[PDB]
This record gives sequence, structure tokens and C-alpha cells, in this order.
Amino acid sequence: ERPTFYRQELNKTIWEVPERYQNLSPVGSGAYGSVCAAFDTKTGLRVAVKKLSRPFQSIIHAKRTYRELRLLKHMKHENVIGLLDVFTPARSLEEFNDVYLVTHLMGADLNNIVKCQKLTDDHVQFLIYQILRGLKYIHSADIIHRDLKPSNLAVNEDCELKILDFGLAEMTGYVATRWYRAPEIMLNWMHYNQTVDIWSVGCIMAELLTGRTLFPGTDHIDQLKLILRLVGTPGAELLKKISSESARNYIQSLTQMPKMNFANVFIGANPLAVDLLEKMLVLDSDKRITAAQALAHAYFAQYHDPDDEPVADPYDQSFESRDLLIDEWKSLTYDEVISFVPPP
Ligand SMILES: Cc1ccc(C(=O)NC2CC2)cc1-c1cc2cnc(NC3CCOCC3)nc2n(C)c1=O
Repeated sequence: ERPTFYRQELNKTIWEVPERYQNLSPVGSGAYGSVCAAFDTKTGLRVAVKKLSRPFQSIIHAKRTYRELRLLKHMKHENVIGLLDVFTPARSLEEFNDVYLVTHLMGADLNNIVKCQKLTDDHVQFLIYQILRGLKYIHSADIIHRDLKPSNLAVNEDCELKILDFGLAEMTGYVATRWYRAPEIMLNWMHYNQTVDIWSVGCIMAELLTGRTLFPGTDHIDQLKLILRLVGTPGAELLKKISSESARNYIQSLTQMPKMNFANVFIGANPLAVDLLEKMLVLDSDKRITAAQALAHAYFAQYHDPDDEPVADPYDQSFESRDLLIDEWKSLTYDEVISFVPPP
């Protein structure tokens, strides 16, 4: 049966949630809505509750609401944010207007852990291993993050990590919103594959190893120059693959530079970490190491377990190429809310 709801004002909005969720407290923004910490009295867990802001105001909003819910309902992995609950105060489809999403509450994000300082090699091993384990799973479902960064890697006290905000994607200037992006998507070179996320992992791993942003560009061009100084200018082979004639033409105009020595860039770092970095930070996305391949790298020998790195069940995203009206997206969303079954 339907739980009893109570009303409360939180982020200049009235949150209506089941009684089981108590002591709601703002913890900031999430993707397409604000997030509150809460105590789930039924499970004894601290949870994160995101209220989607105007989930059905446009076709774009309605489709993205459906998109997020489908993603959350599918993902069942230790290193990937999962859905504990989804609710609406609405008693019917015609009343249906608000969507709330409930996940585990994590203690911090990876930015909070970095704090201008280096981390130990074993801690870097454990953190990056978990990211790649989570990415292997996500990528196996043909889902791409596209915007992986320290702020969407959530970690608890004992360094257990979950990936947030995948499958959904202010890019101007000296900002962490662009520092982790693969150049092929930063400058719209081509149709981009899953290893855009592996570029991001490389950027994050370097930062955990040095305590410093790898490519802190002040803008798109400055960031590209920082990147190419490290990995070298593209060869003829990659140039052909740049389907954007405009992007390719600009690239060829640049003075050619050789790849730098990563051992001279990351002094004192584990030679295996350096090796893995060289395989992640490859300009040609076709040649970049994959998550599955990275997990088998010698750098993760003490964590790697081929029988404990699962892939996802088939994920039907045929809806992505479907044109529908707001009410049609809204009804599909409602069906998904109603049919939800909580995890064990
Ligand atoms: C509530 C929720 C629902 C959906 C998704 C999501 O990832 N959707 C795309 C489709 C996959 C993410 C969340 C989510 C969880 C969350 C958990 N803990 C914490 N803890 C915070 C403490 C303070 O430090 C930063 C982390 N912040 C969080 N945030 C911000 C969130 O957005």
C-alpha cells in the first residue's frame, strides 16, 4: 500500500516525502535537481534524496527524466550509484508531477580527498581500480559517462567509491568542468567512443598521484596546448579520423611536438602507474586502453579479480532514438516509478 507523506520546505520548494525519511538536510546540487541527506528509518541507512526540478516542463526535460530513471533502475554494481527508492506523492498519472530519487549517502567526493596533497600509491591503486571496475560495468551496458570528474566520484570513510552522474551529458575558462574532458569531445572532433571516460580516469589518476590538476587549461585552446605538449601533436592517421574538417584544419596549423617522457613528468611515481598512464592518455581514442583491459594491468595486481568484475545485463535504450510527446514520456516514467522494486 501507499505510504503516508509529509510536507517540508527545503530549497525554496516544498518537498513531500514518505514518513520513513526523516531529518532532511540540504547537501547541494545534483544533476537536474537538488539533493538532501536523510535518515531512512526502514533500513537504518543514511540516504541521498534528489528532487528533480520541473521534470516534465518540456520534451527535453521529460525525456531526460525518463533517461535518468531508466539508468538508475538498471545499474546494480558496488562502484556505481544505485537506486534504493523512487517515489512520487501523486496518486495517479494525471496528478503525477514530481520525481524523487533515493540513493546511498556518500561521505565526500574525490575533490575532498585530494585537498592539494598527494595520496599514497596503494590508495591511488584502490581508488582507480574501483573507478575502472565501475566503468567496465557501465560501458558493458553501452552507457558512457562523458563528464567524469572528481566531483562525481563519491567515497565513504573507508575509500569505497561509487560513480555518479553517468549517461546524462560553464565549460568556459579556468574551470574543473573541462579539465578532465577528452580532447575529441572538448573540440568536437568526431563521433566519440567509450574511452572518452578513460581519458578522464587518466587525468584523475595523475591528479591523485601528484596532488595537482594535470591539464588546468584557462580555456579550450590553452588546455589543448597543455595536452599536446604532453602527448604530442596528432599523427596523419588520427588526423584522417577527425571528421570535423574545421577541427582538423586548426589541428594541422599547430607546430608539431613529440610525446614527452612520462617518467620525467611523473617523478617518483610507480613505474607501473606511469605505464598505465601512457596507455590511458592516448590522443587517438581508437588506441586508448579500455576499462576491461586496464583492470588486467599489472598496476592493479593486488586488487584484480577476473571473477569479481561483473558486466551489466542487456540495457534497452531504443527510447533514445524515439520521438514522443511530453505526456508520452511522462507516462513511460510513471510506469517505471510504479513498477520499482527495492534492492535486498
Ligand atoms: C541522489 C542522486 C540521484 C541520482 C544520481 C545520479 O548519479 N544520476 C545519474 C543517472 C546516474 C546521483 C545522486 C546523488 C547521490 C549522492 C550521494 N551522496 C552524496 N554525498 C555528497 C556529500 C558531500 O560531498 C559530496 C557528496 N552526494 C550525492 N549527490 C550529490 C547526488 O547527486
